[PDB]
Amino acid sequence: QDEMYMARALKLAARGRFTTHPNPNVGCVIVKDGEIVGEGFHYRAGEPHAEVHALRMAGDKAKGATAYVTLEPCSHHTPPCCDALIAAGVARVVAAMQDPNPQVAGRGLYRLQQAGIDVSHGLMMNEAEALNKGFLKRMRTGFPWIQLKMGASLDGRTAMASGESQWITSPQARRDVQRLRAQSHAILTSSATVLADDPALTVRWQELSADTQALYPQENLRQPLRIVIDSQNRVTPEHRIIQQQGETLFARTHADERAWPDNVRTLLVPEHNGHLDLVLLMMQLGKQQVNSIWVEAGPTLAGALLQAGLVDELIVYIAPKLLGSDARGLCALPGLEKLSQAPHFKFNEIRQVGPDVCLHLTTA
Amino acid sequence: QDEMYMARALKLAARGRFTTHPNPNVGCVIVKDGEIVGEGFHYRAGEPHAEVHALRMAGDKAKGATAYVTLEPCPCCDALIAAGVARVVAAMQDPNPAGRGLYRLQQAGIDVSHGLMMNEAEALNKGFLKRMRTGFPWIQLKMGASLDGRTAMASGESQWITSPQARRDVQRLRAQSHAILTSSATVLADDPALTVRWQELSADTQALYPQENLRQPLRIVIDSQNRVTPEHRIIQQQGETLFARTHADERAWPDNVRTLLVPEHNGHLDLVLLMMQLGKQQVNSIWVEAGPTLAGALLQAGLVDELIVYIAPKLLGSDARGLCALPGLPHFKFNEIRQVGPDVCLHLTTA
Ligand SMILES: Nc1nc2c(ncn2[C@@H]2O[C@H](COP(=O)(O)OP(=O)(O)O)[C@@H](O)[C@H]2O)c(=O)[nH]1
Ligand SMILES: [Cl-]
Ligand SMILES: [Cl-]
Ligand SMILES: [Zn+2]
Ligand SMILES: [Zn+2]
Repeated sequence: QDEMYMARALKLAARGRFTTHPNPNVGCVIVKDGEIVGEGFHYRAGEPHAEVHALRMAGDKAKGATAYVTLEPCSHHTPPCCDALIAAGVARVVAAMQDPNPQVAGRGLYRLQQAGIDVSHGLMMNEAEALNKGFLKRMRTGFPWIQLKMGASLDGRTAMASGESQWITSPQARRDVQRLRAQSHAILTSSATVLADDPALTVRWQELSADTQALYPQENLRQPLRIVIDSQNRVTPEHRIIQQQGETLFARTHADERAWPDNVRTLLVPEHNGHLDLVLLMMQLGKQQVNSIWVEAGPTLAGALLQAGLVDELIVYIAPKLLGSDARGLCALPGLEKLSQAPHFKFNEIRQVGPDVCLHLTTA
Repeated sequence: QDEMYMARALKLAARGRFTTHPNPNVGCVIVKDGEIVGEGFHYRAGEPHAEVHALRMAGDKAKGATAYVTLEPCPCCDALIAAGVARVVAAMQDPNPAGRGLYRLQQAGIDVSHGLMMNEAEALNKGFLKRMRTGFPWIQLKMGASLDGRTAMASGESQWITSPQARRDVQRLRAQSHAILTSSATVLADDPALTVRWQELSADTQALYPQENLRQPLRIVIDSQNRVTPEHRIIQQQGETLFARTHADERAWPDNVRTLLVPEHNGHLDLVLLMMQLGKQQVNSIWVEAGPTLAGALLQAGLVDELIVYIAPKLLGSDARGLCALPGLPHFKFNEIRQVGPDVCLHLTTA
């Protein structure tokens, strides 16, 4: 019945997923007497909301029209979306889900019911929830959504005994990582990897599939915040990661006394044993409005995040190669000497990416 | 049009994939005036062929009918002519030295054709076609590991990384393999039985396999230094056991135990020659359950045709035992990936 318009609405909402952070993905569909007369989605932060975009396009035809929104309309003064709907005289509003704030939820929808509008909530809620896993987790929990990525060979190895980790996964796999990088609020790495590989960890618009490039105009490329974990300030100001377009954040235990570019700032995290308290680092990040973190780490940091229980999702790319028994493993799990204490997961989705396969796992 | 019948005979042909060895899988459908009056598939080696099974079904109605066979008829060719049939359709030619069977019909007034769903027919006897073409069996390497390619821990536990669902899947893949190969190293560590357990076959597969009809795959143990003893489980089981020895053991073994003498090469057993001799013994397909040392050795020899990988959603750590030991340093391609319980199974062919 209504499912076509909402589905269209969430498809519209996904158009903003590369540039919407720290705001979520929202799409608006306005139908009057069975004909769409308004469409919009949120694109950047501080820019016009989705419902406003669609009301501005619908104009006079919004009177007595139904509005499909992927979330509860903004209910607080930019002037709030919930009142703009009233100003335009929409007679019916369908929202896929409510606000994630524990108290603010339902406020907007009530205000329309108080002003005589038809309101309902929950239609395609699960699809709406999946569009904003990071934001919703940060709005409910203090913590962001964490994506641990791993790219290995069939036998679980990430680099040969020579250290040649240079491109064991497929070029299609690298394009797939670029897409998932591009919609990530932030990218996280350890100093162990920075010293070993001296990486860029920047979203390279060139190596993006053209389907995405048709939705991501290059001039609006948002470079995700780069977070480097350096509890002992081993990274130097001459490493590639810091002299890159976009901003770099260093999780340090004490301030480094050298001079750094303006696009580099330092976050001080308290210490646990000999290093940062990783959970606390995730906490402060949540307090700074970071929705989702894409983790590009070697075996050490991957083992840490798992052993701390900070991983919400495992993304594993497997290449159809056998890389030998003496090649570097996937993650370092100290004290794991019996397999009953091994970490346990659940396969959500398995998909083909060129000659590779990509495995999506959840903790439980 | 006639593809609908070839597909029927292919489905029939698969019905004996469990008991057919060393013979291939073949199905036959005879249609006359739009009705399949004859059906059959080969079931057991030494039992009647499929074309005969189908001709016995069609009887007098076989006259002036059309035969769809998944492989060129063998002889099965004469009973075809003796039954008065025109227009034989064959999925593929025989990989034996070949088209003689088609000639016996081409020049005897019968119409012929070749190639209909040829790829699907070739997929149903991967071992038999390879052996008839190269003299070598089709080699399936099974691997079951955690998410980080780990089998067992540094202690050597390995105790149920894979699901019970994945074990039952293995038994299904074991039960259609001609033979099952392992190394002495695995025999000494686990004292395994390496038997197809009808009790461990999922009810989907048990529908096909009747319990009283169970054909145990030939068991092959590579024991190049004769370290397995006749007290081990594997020799005290139903069916034959073949030992790939380098020099003949002098002990007394059960009647079902026999040895195969393989030339050495640079002090170790020559795996390539072993396969070559095993083809002479008519072994179509080999299911390989092996630890890191044997598995890498087959791969490095280039003898692995197919990888079967079960992955469990666990991590064992980077110091736990790996999958294949590759001294000196293999490329594949994913054919089928599928879910088996909480694990996934990946099917890879040499690429
Ligand atoms: N300073 C720093 N910290 C790291 C690096 N790699 C990982 N980490 C973090 O610091 C710890 C590294 O592991 P380790 O010092 O042996 O402690 P463990 O993880 O508790 O065994 C983990 O908690 C990681 O989260 C690195 O290169 N530099
Ligand atoms: Cl990079
Ligand atoms: Cl067993
Ligand atoms: Zn709003
Ligand atoms: Zn025959």
